[PDB]
Amino acid sequence: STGSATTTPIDSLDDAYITPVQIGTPAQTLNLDFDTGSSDLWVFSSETTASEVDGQTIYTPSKSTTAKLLSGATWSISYGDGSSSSGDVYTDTVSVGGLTVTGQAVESAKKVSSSFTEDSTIDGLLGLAFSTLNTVSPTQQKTFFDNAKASLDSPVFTADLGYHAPGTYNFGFIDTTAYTGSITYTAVSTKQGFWEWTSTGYAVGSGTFKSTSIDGIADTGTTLLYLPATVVSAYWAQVSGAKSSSSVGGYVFPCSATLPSFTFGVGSARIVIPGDYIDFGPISTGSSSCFGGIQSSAGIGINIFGDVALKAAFVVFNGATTPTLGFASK
Ligand SMILES: NNC(=O)Cc1ccc(F)cc1
Repeated sequence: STGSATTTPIDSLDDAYITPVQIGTPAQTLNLDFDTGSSDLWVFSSETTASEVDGQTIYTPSKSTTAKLLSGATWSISYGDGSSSSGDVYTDTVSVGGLTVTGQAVESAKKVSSSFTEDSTIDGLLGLAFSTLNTVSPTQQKTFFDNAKASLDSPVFTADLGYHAPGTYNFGFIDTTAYTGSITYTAVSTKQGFWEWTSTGYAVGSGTFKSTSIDGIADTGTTLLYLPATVVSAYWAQVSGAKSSSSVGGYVFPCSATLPSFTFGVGSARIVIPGDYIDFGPISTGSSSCFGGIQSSAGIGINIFGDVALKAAFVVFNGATTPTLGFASK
């Protein structure tokens, strides 16, 4: 089997991407944030504290003939940005782009933090990291990909995110028309539960590539590219007027600037992030200072290849017995 679904930016900055997901019988379609940096599929629901729902589409398990309460099970998660949610657990039929999993754990939110309430476009998350990070207690549950894997034509999914445009998540096959050149594959460590890999270095603009190992995670659920302070300082030093602002919370630059590209290494291959991808617009409405899309990972504890990096590539998440990541230009 295979599946293919379009993913769509939630706003004009590509802050996140939403993908329609069918849950239950008859189908209830919710728009979920596919997150390769977590492993819970959770949704706004009929059980979510009413005051914490503001415009989201909710899952109503009592209207699904295939919903089943997982007795006594609970879940609770917090994310890198400090947001969080928690609740109880159902299993139900879940389809993504024509690909169906029966008995998928669908984690129903009782509580969500303010950032989720305030984002009316995101109805939940669908985690695609390794199932070892799943937060269901007392018994951890499998991700949609893990459940689907044995049925897939190939044990893979791909992320093809757009720049200010829709893109695609495919399950079970690699669309050889969706990228240019070849896909370069690179080793993955699953020891921390993430799609963790080592980039072979970077370049700023037209500068010479610096060979240096950069461990990080491929994370579709993170907006920006977070890299060591050394790397990030070298990038912004090439932008006139750029500076790190503690009050804003990162590097800012004059909105009138022409940003250089940023290249990261995948083995002997190179992915070039155009300068425009690194502009995240005015720091506040009407400001002539703009927020940068490459920021320091110092304090996070890990480097994160978020959407700014991933949208420059066609990315293969290979869930074979020994997982790997593939990157191609497009
Ligand atoms: N969905 N991604 C996140 O919540 C960001 C993140 C991941 C791992 C980590 F160790 C720190 C932050």
